[PDB]
Amino acid sequence: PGSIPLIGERFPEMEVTTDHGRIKLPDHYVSQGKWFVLFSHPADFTPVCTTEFVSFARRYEDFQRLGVDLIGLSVDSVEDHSAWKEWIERHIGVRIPFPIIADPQGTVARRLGLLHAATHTVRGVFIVDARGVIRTMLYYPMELGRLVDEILRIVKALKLGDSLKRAVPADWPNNEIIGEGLIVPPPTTEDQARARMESGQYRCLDSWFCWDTPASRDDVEEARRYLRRAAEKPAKLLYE
Amino acid sequence: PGSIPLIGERFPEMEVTTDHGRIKLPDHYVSQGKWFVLFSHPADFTPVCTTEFVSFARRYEDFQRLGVDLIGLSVDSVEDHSAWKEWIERHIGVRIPFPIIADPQGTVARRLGLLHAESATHTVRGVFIVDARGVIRTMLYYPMELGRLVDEILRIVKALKLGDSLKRAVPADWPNNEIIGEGLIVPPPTTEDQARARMESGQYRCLDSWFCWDTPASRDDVEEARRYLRRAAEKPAKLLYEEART
Repeated sequence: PGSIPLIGERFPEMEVTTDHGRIKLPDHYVSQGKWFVLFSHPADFTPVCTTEFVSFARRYEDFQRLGVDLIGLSVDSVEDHSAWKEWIERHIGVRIPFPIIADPQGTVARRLGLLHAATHTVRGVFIVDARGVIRTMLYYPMELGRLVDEILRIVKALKLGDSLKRAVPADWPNNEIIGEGLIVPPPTTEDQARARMESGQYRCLDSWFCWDTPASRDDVEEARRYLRRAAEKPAKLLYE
Repeated sequence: PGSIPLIGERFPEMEVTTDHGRIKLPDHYVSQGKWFVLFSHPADFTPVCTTEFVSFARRYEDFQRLGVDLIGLSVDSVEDHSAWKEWIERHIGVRIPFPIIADPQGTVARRLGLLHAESATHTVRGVFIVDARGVIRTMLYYPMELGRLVDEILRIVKALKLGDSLKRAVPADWPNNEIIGEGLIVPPPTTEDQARARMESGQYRCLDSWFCWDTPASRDDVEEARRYLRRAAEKPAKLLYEEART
């Protein structure tokens, strides 16, 4: 078994080497008011991780638009990183624009509790907000490439719940009960739950299930763009 | 921080009370050569969790077809569980077939490292994916306020099943990957002659010694996977809010 940071806790304060330079976390991003997704890997020159980088690369401006920086992590040198970035541009055509924390020894992997033993593990994703608090954590195994578009869905939807003070429901914007409807936090008191029904200002299925549709059309369609893209069988392969 | 199990550990041997009775973990599901997915929940009669149950239900056949059982967990009584299921049958119109582990106080949940509190049970939102040798293969910790994408869980188990069955790894976004589309990856070589021999066979399409692949997944396999994602993607025709004054 093993220890890790927890959702809702503030990202582990740390100073790190990336192949764009030394920076601090979560500070580098908090200062700028940007969110970041942090995503980890066992070693460079791994094919699954290669496809993941290429997939993150393609959706780079997508993340920028949201107010969301990317940062990878593997337990090799910065030199290993650079050579691998070169290999991908040269052999695949795609330039990787995001930084990559370099963590030989696995000190950062260990610090963050991706390492506990074998490196071997370590396909973790952290989504940190701009108060620098952890919001979501995915652990996909090494043998299973991530679905990068769902990552986009999760940040978009978190941002949107934060801004409007709404919870968000299974599969949103295509939820089968309420569609692109967001959910109103349940009422902690009984005089709140009561006056929430007789108000008639939300659409309720009971005191504790009320929702509206305050998300604009462009937040909704962006979110669906993300999924359709995931669903789409791709036009041209990049191998040929 | 908190302690949790690890990908590639055995699921903790334990016995849980559910609304379907006592069931034993992971043995019960290992006993039938069955994968299982376990998803946790802070309390009964909560909105997001309700929409995840419904979602999960509506996909039960997809799961049953894959060889994958479902089991939920929330910190409330078997009374509430069952009462919450009646509510969803009476108000949404959907019968939740699967069991829900009863765990008020929340010991079963602490035992899994799904809460690290205190009293405040806001945190209890994980999904374990456990295979048929009873071993954890994947774990997702969404937050309370953000419902999951169930078609993505379907994708994972599909991908994992195929990987093991074909001895392949699975690319980013599979079956709709940018570089290799539906292709699956050949486990990178360990030694020097392994790298040379493989190029001197052309049995795989290959960018460099450590990036070879083939397309071994049968159309069937690939089409159902794609169907998971389309379903995800499509704006729904009928909403169950409306098809429910009936």
